Amino acid sequence: SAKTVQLNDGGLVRTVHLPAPNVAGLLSAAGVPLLQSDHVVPAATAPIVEGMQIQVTRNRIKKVTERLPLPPNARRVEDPEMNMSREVVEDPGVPGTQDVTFAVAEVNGVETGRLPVANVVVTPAHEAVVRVGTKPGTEVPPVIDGSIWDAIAGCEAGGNWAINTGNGYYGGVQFDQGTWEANGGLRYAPRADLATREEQIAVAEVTRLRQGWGAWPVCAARAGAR
Repeated sequence: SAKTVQLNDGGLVRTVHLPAPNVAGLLSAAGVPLLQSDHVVPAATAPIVEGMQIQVTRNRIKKVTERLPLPPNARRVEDPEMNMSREVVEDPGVPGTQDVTFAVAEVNGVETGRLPVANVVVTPAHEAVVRVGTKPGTEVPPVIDGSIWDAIAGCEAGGNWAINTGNGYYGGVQFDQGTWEANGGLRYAPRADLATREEQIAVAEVTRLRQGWGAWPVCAARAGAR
């Protein structure tokens, strides 16, 4: 029957008159029982003695629900008039609205971390239309090396793959027109510089495989390239 008990609960001091066999019991009776990762000093099974301090930390996870935007699903449509390296958002759709449940981590009633864990759609989004390039012959293989390709760019064009300074050479790896053409560039763009970095590297790797890195004499050196 120990009516002098002071309970620092997650910061909030409070005085308590309830009877119980141990501290957990005491917190149960004040209807603030120890849950989840809650801890306390003295121990949870400790006897109640008079004028006693009881310090509890609340460490919990909590379901919270929020009404957020629901992004539209992308419907793809083919455009064989445009390169496969290009994708365009032709109709962006209409965002809908969802109920996102987050697991929220809280200590002493203050949030410390969250993660989204589920979603029910309330108002459905209307589709978006994404128009993708399908021009035959415009496949682009994956870039292999790169820090090297980017260094020869770094070296030869200051990094600007769309470079048309005015001289004789074009693009990031400084193609001439003859060699850009001989080795297949024209499927991608009339000039090295009107094509994307990845398109350029594809057409360059054809030179590189014939001669190796030595078609960029200064710049394959400055890069550190065999």
